[PDB]
Amino acid sequence: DIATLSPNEQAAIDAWWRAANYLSVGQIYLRDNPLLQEPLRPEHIKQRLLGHWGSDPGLSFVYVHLNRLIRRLDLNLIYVTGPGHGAPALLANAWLEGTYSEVYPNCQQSTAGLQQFFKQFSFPGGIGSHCTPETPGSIHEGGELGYSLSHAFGAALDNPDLIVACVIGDGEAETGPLATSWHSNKFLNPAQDGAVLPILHLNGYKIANPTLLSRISHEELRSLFIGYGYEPFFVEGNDPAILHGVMASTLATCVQKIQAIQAAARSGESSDRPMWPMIVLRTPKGWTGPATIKGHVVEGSWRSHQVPMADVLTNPEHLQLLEDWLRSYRPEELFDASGAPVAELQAIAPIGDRRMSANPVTNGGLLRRALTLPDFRDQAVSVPAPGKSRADSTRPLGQFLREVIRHNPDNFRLFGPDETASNRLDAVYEVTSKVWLGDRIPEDEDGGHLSDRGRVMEILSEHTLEGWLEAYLLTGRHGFFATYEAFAHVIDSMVNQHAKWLDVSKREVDWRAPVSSLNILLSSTVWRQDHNGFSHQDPGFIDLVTNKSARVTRIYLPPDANCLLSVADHCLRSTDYINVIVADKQSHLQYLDAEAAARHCAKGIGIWDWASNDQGASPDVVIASCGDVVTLEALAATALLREHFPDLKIRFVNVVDLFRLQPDTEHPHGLSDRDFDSLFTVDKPIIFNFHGYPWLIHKLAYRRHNHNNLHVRGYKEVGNINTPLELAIRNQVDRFNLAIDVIDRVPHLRDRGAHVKEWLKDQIHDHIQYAYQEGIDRPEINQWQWPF
Amino acid sequence: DIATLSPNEQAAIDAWWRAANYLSVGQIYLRDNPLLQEPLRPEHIKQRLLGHWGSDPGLSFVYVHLNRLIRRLDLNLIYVTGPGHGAPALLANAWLEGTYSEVYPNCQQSTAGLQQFFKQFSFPGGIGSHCTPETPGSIHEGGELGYSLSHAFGAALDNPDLIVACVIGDGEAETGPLATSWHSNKFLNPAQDGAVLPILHLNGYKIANPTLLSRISHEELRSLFIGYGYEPFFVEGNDPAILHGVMASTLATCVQKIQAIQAAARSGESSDRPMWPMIVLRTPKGWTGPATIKGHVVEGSWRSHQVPMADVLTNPEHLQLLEDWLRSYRPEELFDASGAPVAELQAIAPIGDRRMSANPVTNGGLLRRALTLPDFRDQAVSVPAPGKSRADSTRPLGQFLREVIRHNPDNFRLFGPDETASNRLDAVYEVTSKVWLGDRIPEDEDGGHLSDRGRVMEILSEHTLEGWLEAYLLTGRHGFFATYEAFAHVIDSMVNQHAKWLDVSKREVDWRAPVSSLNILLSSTVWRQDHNGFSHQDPGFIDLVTNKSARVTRIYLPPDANCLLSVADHCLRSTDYINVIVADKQSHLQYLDAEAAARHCAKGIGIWDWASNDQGASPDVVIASCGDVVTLEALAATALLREHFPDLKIRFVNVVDLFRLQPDTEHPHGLSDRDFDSLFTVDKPIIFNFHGYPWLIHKLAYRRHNHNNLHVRGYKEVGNINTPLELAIRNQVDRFNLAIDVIDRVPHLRDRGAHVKEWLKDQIHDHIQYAYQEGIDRPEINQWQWPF
Ligand SMILES: Nc1ncnc2c1ncn2[C@@H]1O[C@H](COP(=O)(O)OP(=O)(O)NP(=O)(O)O)[C@@H](O)[C@H]1O
Ligand SMILES: Nc1ncnc2c1ncn2[C@@H]1O[C@H](COP(=O)(O)OP(=O)(O)NP(=O)(O)O)[C@@H](O)[C@H]1O
Ligand SMILES: Cc1ncc(C[n+]2csc(CCOP(=O)(O)OP(=O)(O)O)c2C)c(N)n1
Ligand SMILES: Cc1ncc(C[n+]2csc(CCOP(=O)(O)OP(=O)(O)O)c2C)c(N)n1
Ligand SMILES: [Mg+2]
Ligand SMILES: [Mg+2]
Repeated sequence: DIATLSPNEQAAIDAWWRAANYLSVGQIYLRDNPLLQEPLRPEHIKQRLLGHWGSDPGLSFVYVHLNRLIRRLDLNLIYVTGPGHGAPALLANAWLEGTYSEVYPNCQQSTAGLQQFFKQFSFPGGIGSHCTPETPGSIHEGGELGYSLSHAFGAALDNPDLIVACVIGDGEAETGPLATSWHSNKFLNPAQDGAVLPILHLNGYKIANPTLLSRISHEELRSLFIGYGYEPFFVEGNDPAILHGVMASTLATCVQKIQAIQAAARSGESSDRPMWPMIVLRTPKGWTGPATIKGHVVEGSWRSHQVPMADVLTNPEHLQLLEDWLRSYRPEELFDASGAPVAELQAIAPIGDRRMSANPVTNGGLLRRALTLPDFRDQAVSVPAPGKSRADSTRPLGQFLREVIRHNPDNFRLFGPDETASNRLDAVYEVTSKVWLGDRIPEDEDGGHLSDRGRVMEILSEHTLEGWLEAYLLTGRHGFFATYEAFAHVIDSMVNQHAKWLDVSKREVDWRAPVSSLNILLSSTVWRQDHNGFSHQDPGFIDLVTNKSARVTRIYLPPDANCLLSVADHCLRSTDYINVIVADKQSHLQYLDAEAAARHCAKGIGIWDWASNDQGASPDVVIASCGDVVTLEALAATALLREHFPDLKIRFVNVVDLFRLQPDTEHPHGLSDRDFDSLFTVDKPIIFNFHGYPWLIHKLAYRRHNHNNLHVRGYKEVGNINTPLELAIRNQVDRFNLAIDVIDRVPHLRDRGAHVKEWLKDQIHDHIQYAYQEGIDRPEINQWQWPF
Repeated sequence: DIATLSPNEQAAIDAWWRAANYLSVGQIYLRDNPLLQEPLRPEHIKQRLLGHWGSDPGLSFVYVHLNRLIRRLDLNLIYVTGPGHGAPALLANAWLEGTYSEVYPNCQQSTAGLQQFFKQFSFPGGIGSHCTPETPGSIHEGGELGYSLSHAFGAALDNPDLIVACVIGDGEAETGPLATSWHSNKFLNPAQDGAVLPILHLNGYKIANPTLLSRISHEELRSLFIGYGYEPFFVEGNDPAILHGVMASTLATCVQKIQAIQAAARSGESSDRPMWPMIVLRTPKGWTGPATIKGHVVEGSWRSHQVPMADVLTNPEHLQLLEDWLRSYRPEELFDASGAPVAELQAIAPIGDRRMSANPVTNGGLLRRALTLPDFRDQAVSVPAPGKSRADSTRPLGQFLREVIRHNPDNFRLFGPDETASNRLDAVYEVTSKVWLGDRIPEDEDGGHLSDRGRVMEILSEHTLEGWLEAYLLTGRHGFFATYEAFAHVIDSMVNQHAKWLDVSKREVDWRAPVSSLNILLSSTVWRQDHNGFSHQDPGFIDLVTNKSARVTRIYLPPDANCLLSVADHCLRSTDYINVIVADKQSHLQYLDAEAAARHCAKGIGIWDWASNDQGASPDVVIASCGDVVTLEALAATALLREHFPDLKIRFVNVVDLFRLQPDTEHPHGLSDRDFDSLFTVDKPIIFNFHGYPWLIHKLAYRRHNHNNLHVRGYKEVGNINTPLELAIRNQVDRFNLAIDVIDRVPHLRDRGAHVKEWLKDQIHDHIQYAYQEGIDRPEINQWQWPF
């Protein structure tokens, strides 16, 4: 009798829904007099209304019916809200369950608690209008639309007993990222992962337009979700007396199908991909709000999206409508004299960690277990002599990540947009494979690396991969994201959203435990351009990330393979950060052995003694590099200057942790003035070679005592199909251009360096001509090794 | 008999396809000996192979069959290529048609022309590996995937006789932007617009993984495209002798259905949304290439994506396979002794502007007609006294765009993500409406503003709107894009792609005519936060645009409504630029009348005489602003300083064209040192108030003679739910913080300004406290007017 809804049971469910709707309206409008004991006066009304109403009745309607199944079936549910502007609905249900009073004791169940609960919403010094980290039971705010469903599937990974109910706005379903994320059911393994129950809140409008999903035919809407791989169930209507029974029947059927799917998969019976149930809920927008305002239809219209009436403070006619709207929920029957919800409502609230707002999954940092990291020195390459041996930079990292996967079989995942093979991380395929629940063919057995239980997620949507990983981290797990630097601008908005979530959680919300870091590896750079990737690719993603402070993000540019291992090992232990690691995958010179790499990465920035020439003396010039390809040209420029100017003293500095250039006043992570002046002197020229836009170095280190001697050479522009040396010449980061820059900058080389400067320009001409004749660089350039 | 393919006609079509495939392989591999007259030696082979092979046979297969219908039905087709890495297929077919020889006379039809044609591809000093602007008949490079389909619909707008054939790679179909762009058929009016014939190139793989669209069941794939609103036709096979007739039949059926749809709609017989035909083409990847390499399957596998053999240069065995691969196309039967294609191939080539590569639509700048712009002074607000009257800033712009739409009924469109009403541009609804082909209800007659022939495009996907507009401009039309600044990070990648296209077209490609500018209006700013928009919204899009230099991008921050009209009028006449206009929509003070606004916008930056105090004297301080909200605080700070320091002389400077801060050496648009020193003195402090990150002003004007006196205040962090004055206080751009900044910077106020500085701090405390207890600012702040 789980499907059938008792008339006695329906009354309590309906009463809860009215109470949830009443509190939603109170949060938007009222700042005083929560229960209308006295007549509603304009001094009780908020000024500058900012909350949204249209989506709230639908969100609360789903919430109360999900609570019914939790009590009856002991389900482990969480609630992911697509329309984040419907935050007051989520807070209202959290308050009714008692979760909000536990987390925030100032908002008690009493009347005085309701004064604070209403006053705080969308108010200065209170809380926001979206599902911010302050919201209990929230892993995602719907401020930026299109990422809700990918977050739902990210939370369901490796959570076999968890069912994630994702409510999706119909306008949000028009966005790019959301349309693709429907296909995430081809990467969800029913045997080992949880289930996502997507609910399409098809209220027909978004802000001022009808939504295209609502205005297509019912047959097209059904065919669309069959094509996405779902089994759609439609709950449509406008009468709550009818929709309560329909919604209860539909949700019960969906949960039974979900549990039947998981039971079949976990017995080794139906290992093929199933058709997951989904619900299309078609209800009026502003369902229980005012019917008409100023003669225009408001309920079931786009006019109820923000507020049915925004001028209640000015004219008494709309103030009376607001009071009539509030009294239509009959609050006298819902709250007792003390202000607490009546015992009828208390009986149907779930208990403990079953409440969808006290669920520990939504505060995943509490469930987080540190990774069992193997010693990365086992994968370290052998560097007997710095700058003389060649090795693939990312191949040791793949072997290291292979051992992380082996030792963390359910805690760690690797995310990549069909570039794991391209990024030369194939070593992870020796222990695991790529998850694939779609159809398989015998041709995939050769080198496909596909299985239903792979630890590597592979889909071409950068939005979907980022959504999966962000929710995977926020639910207490660990991950690693590997992609090309060219396609990093695609996830600019998603990274900004996650950076805001981490920053608010760490500073403003005390009860949210720290989660694992978002580790992004940009495995192919803009200097060693390969077959894939557009021509004018730029390192603009580094600049965008740096806009956020060192408080929440870090940039690492390891110069070789052993430094990449140390950086990856350190970042797999950090918690509240967005770690961006830039490392090219081409065969490169190796500089530091395992022990030197660990020391160098711990310092973030240091002097390379083997490449330096100024031991026990003041250097004539400081040559600094940041980036593997950039570092090679700086070293080659150093070797050229040592051969032609034997008396020239050069100090070589390598920067790995880019944010250490900022002064320690701006952030504790940065170098102090004494430390900065010890590395880069107080008066000598600094020739800084940078992998990225040169202006960024200036932005970070303008408050230094020697900023007037900081010369930065970096990315400017990319012409089509430059050879690696030709591209460096165009941007003037080449060995020859750097040597020319040193000759210009060093005061005592401005006359004696003229003949060398002319010879360097001849070399630039010769190599450019050879690149046009052959399409490749000379063997001497490709096989260059550090002399001395 | 158009559907049936003659055996004689099939032979020529097959011969053309082999010739196209032969030239694709030659472009990837050969740099000499185009027709194998002598044995293939390793010196004929390119070094650093960069072209892609897997997608080429499918692209050429579609191309030759489209040419058949052009010759038979006289269709006006263009070819939009999703897999841009399959560029050598497009160039090969352009060469066979003779288009490439006309555009590039160095690559003639002869054997000598083939030496240059093969040598240039993916070569330094040649052409790129994607469909760059150098490619004839290309409006879109498939470097960044996901935008091909939205570009196809943008080209079809207002082009009733045009059919756009868009080939979509199955890997590309997994991306976010492409998944939602299928719904563009709900905005494409059959009576007035063209038709898009999407062809899904379902070769089963993308780079190293099977595509999810290929591995779902046929019933799911069919249901997916029915749900998208299409009528899918499946062309599946691997034998070309059989697939040639199937493809010819399917394309003929699709075109007849398209013309039947347009004929029914243009007679007023049925104005309902039709089911547009689409084609699913399932062919092996690397279709005619080597079957197996090193014992692994290559044809019909992901291993053929880049190159079946990447080692032909080293070992002779692979070199022999390459020659056997080339001879499998039988080039002795396809090219004449002189190297021209045989007369059999010449017969089936289209003639003139029907060739899909000589189609003038793809070089839309040739078809561009300048807009009939009305005089914007008719919409100008009345400003009898600067800084005293108030008006909505964007409403005059809406009335101006209303008249632009009226005078350009088929040449101009407005694009917005359901924010036209929010951005207060409702005036455009007085002449036109929003295009909507979905189901309509009588409730839409009140304020829906929906019709099948609206000039305003309204979908919630920012990716789709940007794709529509970019192709609309590249085909020679005009448009205006209005959105929120908060959601501008969504289109970062798309704007980067369009910036590359404009920059290469203007500089490197001589035959491409200039197209209209991409005019982006960010109608809601981060300083006036409203109901919509997430908590932590930042002006980072301005920074990303400025990475592209002044050659291709311009940033305008008009201070009031009349300046917005002048900026919008000027930008509707510019051609090869990305114009970003930042203008808040809230009710603001008005400063310049119609004539003064036109003069100020022409200069880009100037001294406001009415707000200045230093006439005939050296100013003590220069107060500069850039942005409407920022300008208000700068003026209020100026008024405060005038009241408390009657002897203080203040020069007020307003910046509208942001790039004029750059020196004229960097770009001719920038101010010279003489002009910059006349506005901002050579030795006085400059208090610069900026709408955006302060570091950007430093980046633009670091090399100025008075940069040591430039003190910039801008956006730092928006926090959550701050009142407008409170948000300015947090970022220290408020009137009180600016006045404090002036007191510190001016040398003779450092002692006499101490008591005023304490009073200013007391005001900051008072307004913050009032904002916490009321949620709104004081009426004195809200109703502030310029005194004097
Ligand atoms: N003080 C500064 N503030 C902001 N950006 C700067 C500054 N100095 C240089 N830049 C930017 O960084 C790049 C390189 O400048 P810089 O690091 O000074 O090298 P440089 O060789 O000294 N060139 P210049 O300073 O013009 O003689 C340029 O493209 C500038 O846009
Ligand atoms: N070369 C530069 N000089 C000054 N500021 C810079 C430079 N490059 C970037 N900036 C940025 O500009 C912002 C604004 O600083 P600024 O305009 O100098 O104001 P200010 O009052 O002078 N503060 P300060 O310069 O540190 O004493 C800083 O926070 C930096 O992030
Ligand atoms: C990409 C994007 N564009 C625009 C917005 C602005 N916005 C916020 S809420 C909203 C309405 C869409 O709501 P819908 O998904 O229809 O939800 P419902 O009202 O049915 O809950 C819009 C356009 C946004 N958040 N994200
Ligand atoms: C968003 C994005 N991610 C990654 C890439 C890298 N890339 C370039 S070509 C390509 C293959 C796409 O496969 P598909 O569209 O099926 O092409 P086809 O099989 O026809 O070659 C990929 C992933 C890209 N261009 N865009
Ligand atoms: Mg909606
Ligand atoms: Mg493919």
